[PDB]
Amino acid sequence: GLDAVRKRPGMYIGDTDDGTGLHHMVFEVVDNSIDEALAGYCSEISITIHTDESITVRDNGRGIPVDIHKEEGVSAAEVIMTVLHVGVSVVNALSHELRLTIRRHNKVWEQVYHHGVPQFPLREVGETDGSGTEVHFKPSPETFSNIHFSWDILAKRIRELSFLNSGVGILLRDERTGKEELFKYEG
Ligand SMILES: CCNc1cc(F)cc2c1[nH]c1ncc(-c3cnc(OCC(C)(C)C(=O)O)nc3)c(-n3ccc(C(F)(F)F)n3)c12
Repeated sequence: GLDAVRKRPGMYIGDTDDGTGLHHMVFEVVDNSIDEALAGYCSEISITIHTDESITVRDNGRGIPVDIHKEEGVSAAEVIMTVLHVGVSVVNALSHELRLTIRRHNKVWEQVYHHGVPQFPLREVGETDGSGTEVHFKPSPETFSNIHFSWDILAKRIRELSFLNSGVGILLRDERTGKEELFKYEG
Protein backbone atom coordinates (compact mmCIF):
# COMPACT_ATOMS: atom_id res chain seq x y z
CA GLY A 1 0.00 0.00 0.00
CA LEU A 2 0.83 3.65 -0.62
CA ASP A 3 0.48 4.46 3.07
CA ALA A 4 4.01 3.18 3.72
CA VAL A 5 5.44 5.17 0.82
CA ARG A 6 4.06 8.42 2.24
CA LYS A 7 5.31 7.41 5.69
CA ARG A 8 8.93 6.79 4.68
CA PRO A 9 9.41 8.43 1.22
CA GLY A 10 13.20 8.57 0.98
CA MET A 11 13.22 4.80 1.03
CA TYR A 12 11.33 4.78 -2.30
CA ILE A 13 12.02 8.01 -4.20
CA GLY A 14 15.39 9.14 -2.88
CA ASP A 15 16.44 11.98 -0.56
CA THR A 16 13.48 14.37 -0.29
CA ASP A 17 15.41 17.47 0.75
CA ASP A 18 18.37 17.82 -1.63
CA GLY A 19 16.54 17.68 -4.96
CA THR A 20 17.56 14.11 -5.76
CA GLY A 21 14.24 12.57 -4.83
CA LEU A 22 12.36 15.50 -6.37
CA HIS A 23 13.99 15.07 -9.74
CA HIS A 24 13.61 11.29 -9.62
CA MET A 25 9.82 11.92 -9.70
CA VAL A 26 10.10 13.33 -13.19
CA PHE A 27 12.16 10.47 -14.54
CA GLU A 28 9.98 7.95 -12.77
CA VAL A 29 7.17 9.15 -15.07
CA VAL A 30 9.36 9.59 -18.18
CA ASP A 31 10.70 6.05 -17.98
CA ASN A 32 7.24 4.60 -18.82
CA SER A 33 7.22 6.66 -22.00
CA ILE A 34 10.72 5.35 -22.68
CA ASP A 35 9.56 1.74 -22.21
CA GLU A 36 6.84 2.49 -24.77
CA ALA A 37 9.54 3.81 -27.09
CA LEU A 38 11.60 0.62 -26.65
CA ALA A 39 8.47 -1.35 -27.56
CA GLY A 40 8.24 0.84 -30.68
CA TYR A 41 5.09 2.92 -30.19
CA CYS A 42 6.38 6.25 -28.81
CA SER A 43 8.48 8.75 -30.73
CA GLU A 44 7.79 11.97 -28.86
CA ILE A 45 7.94 13.01 -25.21
CA SER A 46 7.45 16.50 -23.79
CA ILE A 47 8.27 17.67 -20.26
CA THR A 48 6.99 21.00 -19.03
CA ILE A 49 8.04 22.82 -15.86
CA HIS A 50 5.22 25.05 -14.67
CA THR A 51 5.27 28.39 -12.85
CA ASP A 52 3.82 26.69 -9.75
CA GLU A 53 6.61 24.07 -9.70
CA SER A 54 4.32 21.38 -11.07
CA ILE A 55 5.33 19.04 -13.90
CA THR A 56 3.63 17.83 -17.02
CA VAL A 57 4.81 14.80 -18.93
CA ARG A 58 3.22 13.84 -22.21
CA ASP A 59 4.05 11.13 -24.71
CA ASN A 60 2.58 10.05 -28.06
CA GLY A 61 2.31 6.30 -27.38
CA ARG A 62 -0.74 3.97 -27.50
CA GLY A 63 -2.23 5.34 -24.31
CA ILE A 64 -2.62 3.37 -21.10
CA PRO A 65 -5.34 0.74 -21.54
CA VAL A 66 -8.61 1.97 -20.01
CA ASP A 67 -11.00 -1.00 -20.00
CA ILE A 68 -12.21 -2.26 -16.64
CA HIS A 69 -9.70 -4.36 -14.72
CA LYS A 70 -11.71 -6.97 -12.82
CA GLU A 71 -9.39 -8.05 -10.05
CA GLU A 72 -9.83 -4.40 -8.94
CA GLY A 73 -13.15 -3.35 -10.49
CA VAL A 74 -11.60 -0.15 -11.82
CA SER A 75 -9.93 1.04 -15.05
CA ALA A 76 -6.49 -0.51 -15.50
CA ALA A 77 -5.16 3.01 -15.62
CA GLU A 78 -6.39 3.70 -12.08
CA VAL A 79 -4.86 0.44 -10.96
CA ILE A 80 -1.44 1.42 -12.32
CA MET A 81 -1.63 4.86 -10.69
CA THR A 82 -2.67 3.58 -7.26
CA VAL A 83 -1.22 0.11 -6.70
CA LEU A 84 2.31 -1.22 -6.88
CA HIS A 85 4.14 -4.09 -5.15
CA VAL A 86 10.06 2.36 -8.54
CA GLY A 87 6.65 2.66 -10.19
CA VAL A 88 4.46 5.61 -11.08
CA SER A 89 2.33 4.91 -8.06
CA VAL A 90 5.18 6.23 -5.92
CA VAL A 91 4.95 9.53 -7.78
CA ASN A 92 1.17 9.55 -7.30
CA ALA A 93 1.43 8.86 -3.58
CA LEU A 94 3.93 11.68 -3.12
CA SER A 95 1.91 14.17 -5.18
CA HIS A 96 -0.43 16.81 -3.76
CA GLU A 97 -2.46 16.77 -6.97
CA LEU A 98 -2.05 14.63 -10.08
CA ARG A 99 -4.04 14.61 -13.31
CA LEU A 100 -3.90 11.67 -15.71
CA THR A 101 -5.10 12.10 -19.29
CA ILE A 102 -5.28 9.29 -21.84
CA ARG A 103 -5.89 9.57 -25.52
CA ARG A 104 -7.01 6.19 -26.81
CA HIS A 105 -9.58 4.80 -29.24
CA ASN A 106 -10.16 8.41 -30.44
CA LYS A 107 -11.41 9.29 -26.96
CA VAL A 108 -10.03 11.42 -24.18
CA TRP A 109 -10.07 9.95 -20.66
CA GLU A 110 -9.06 11.57 -17.39
CA GLN A 111 -8.82 10.94 -13.65
CA VAL A 112 -7.62 13.19 -10.80
CA TYR A 113 -5.87 12.10 -7.61
CA HIS A 114 -5.13 13.78 -4.30
CA HIS A 115 -2.10 12.24 -2.55
CA GLY A 116 -2.64 9.12 -4.65
CA VAL A 117 -6.37 8.92 -3.94
CA PRO A 118 -8.78 8.89 -6.94
CA GLN A 119 -11.32 11.71 -6.97
CA PHE A 120 -13.44 9.99 -9.60
CA PRO A 121 -13.12 6.85 -11.70
CA LEU A 122 -11.56 7.21 -15.15
CA ARG A 123 -14.13 9.14 -17.15
CA GLU A 124 -14.42 9.96 -20.86
CA VAL A 125 -14.33 13.70 -21.54
CA GLY A 126 -13.91 14.19 -25.28
CA GLU A 127 -12.98 13.06 -28.75
CA THR A 128 -9.49 13.15 -30.21
CA ASP A 129 -7.41 12.24 -33.22
CA GLY A 130 -4.22 11.88 -31.25
CA SER A 131 -3.10 9.20 -28.87
CA GLY A 132 -0.69 9.05 -25.98
CA THR A 133 -0.59 9.57 -22.22
CA GLU A 134 -0.19 12.83 -20.28
CA VAL A 135 0.60 13.25 -16.57
CA HIS A 136 0.44 16.42 -14.55
CA PHE A 137 1.52 16.11 -10.92
CA LYS A 138 2.49 18.48 -8.12
CA PRO A 139 5.02 17.21 -5.58
CA SER A 140 3.60 17.24 -2.08
CA PRO A 141 5.08 19.85 0.30
CA GLU A 142 4.36 17.31 3.02
CA THR A 143 7.10 15.17 1.43
CA PHE A 144 9.73 17.36 -0.29
CA SER A 145 11.23 20.39 1.41
CA ASN A 146 12.58 22.67 -1.33
CA ILE A 147 10.31 22.35 -4.33
CA HIS A 148 12.20 24.00 -7.16
CA PHE A 149 13.06 22.04 -10.30
CA SER A 150 16.36 22.61 -12.06
CA TRP A 151 16.49 23.18 -15.81
CA ASP A 152 20.13 22.13 -15.64
CA ILE A 153 19.52 18.76 -14.02
CA LEU A 154 16.49 17.94 -16.16
CA ALA A 155 18.41 19.09 -19.26
CA LYS A 156 21.37 16.88 -18.51
CA ARG A 157 19.52 13.70 -17.96
CA ILE A 158 17.22 14.35 -20.92
CA ARG A 159 20.25 14.85 -23.19
CA GLU A 160 21.39 11.36 -22.14
CA LEU A 161 17.95 9.83 -22.64
CA SER A 162 17.97 11.37 -26.05
CA PHE A 163 21.44 10.05 -26.68
CA LEU A 164 20.60 6.50 -25.48
CA ASN A 165 17.19 6.10 -27.16
CA SER A 166 17.90 7.04 -30.72
CA GLY A 167 14.75 8.12 -32.55
CA VAL A 168 12.93 9.50 -29.52
CA GLY A 169 12.54 13.30 -29.61
CA ILE A 170 12.22 14.88 -26.13
CA LEU A 171 10.90 18.42 -25.65
CA LEU A 172 11.80 20.32 -22.46
CA ARG A 173 10.01 23.52 -21.62
CA ASP A 174 10.31 25.82 -18.62
CA GLU A 175 7.41 28.26 -18.32
CA ARG A 176 9.20 30.15 -15.56
CA THR A 177 11.81 31.43 -18.00
CA GLY A 178 10.47 30.46 -21.40
CA LYS A 179 13.41 28.21 -22.13
CA GLU A 180 12.64 25.51 -24.56
CA GLU A 181 14.67 22.73 -26.05
CA LEU A 182 14.05 19.68 -28.18
CA PHE A 183 16.55 16.86 -27.71
CA LYS A 184 16.66 14.38 -30.56
CA TYR A 185 19.75 12.47 -31.43
CA GLU A 186 20.34 12.45 -35.17
CA GLY A 187 24.04 13.32 -35.35
C1 LIG B 1 3.60 10.60 -19.55
C2 LIG B 1 3.45 9.30 -18.71
N1 LIG B 1 3.26 8.16 -19.60
C3 LIG B 1 2.92 6.90 -19.18
C4 LIG B 1 2.93 6.59 -17.81
C5 LIG B 1 2.59 5.30 -17.41
F1 LIG B 1 2.60 5.03 -16.09
C6 LIG B 1 2.25 4.28 -18.30
C7 LIG B 1 2.24 4.57 -19.66
C8 LIG B 1 2.59 5.89 -20.09
N2 LIG B 1 2.50 5.94 -21.49
C9 LIG B 1 2.13 4.66 -21.92
N3 LIG B 1 1.93 4.29 -23.23
C10 LIG B 1 1.54 3.03 -23.42
C11 LIG B 1 1.34 2.02 -22.41
C12 LIG B 1 0.95 0.67 -22.81
C13 LIG B 1 -0.15 0.37 -23.62
N4 LIG B 1 -0.53 -0.84 -24.03
C14 LIG B 1 0.17 -1.92 -23.66
O1 LIG B 1 -0.21 -3.14 -24.03
C15 LIG B 1 0.56 -4.32 -23.82
C16 LIG B 1 0.54 -5.24 -25.08
C17 LIG B 1 0.53 -6.69 -24.69
C18 LIG B 1 -0.79 -5.04 -25.85
C19 LIG B 1 1.75 -4.88 -26.02
O2 LIG B 1 2.76 -4.47 -25.42
O3 LIG B 1 1.63 -4.99 -27.27
N5 LIG B 1 1.31 -1.80 -22.86
C20 LIG B 1 1.64 -0.53 -22.49
C21 LIG B 1 1.55 2.44 -21.11
N6 LIG B 1 1.35 1.47 -20.08
C22 LIG B 1 2.34 1.09 -19.16
C23 LIG B 1 1.77 0.07 -18.37
C24 LIG B 1 0.47 -0.12 -18.92
C25 LIG B 1 -0.50 -1.11 -18.39
F2 LIG B 1 -0.02 -1.98 -17.43
F3 LIG B 1 -1.56 -0.53 -17.79
F4 LIG B 1 -1.03 -1.94 -19.32
N7 LIG B 1 0.24 0.72 -19.95
C26 LIG B 1 1.95 3.78 -20.81
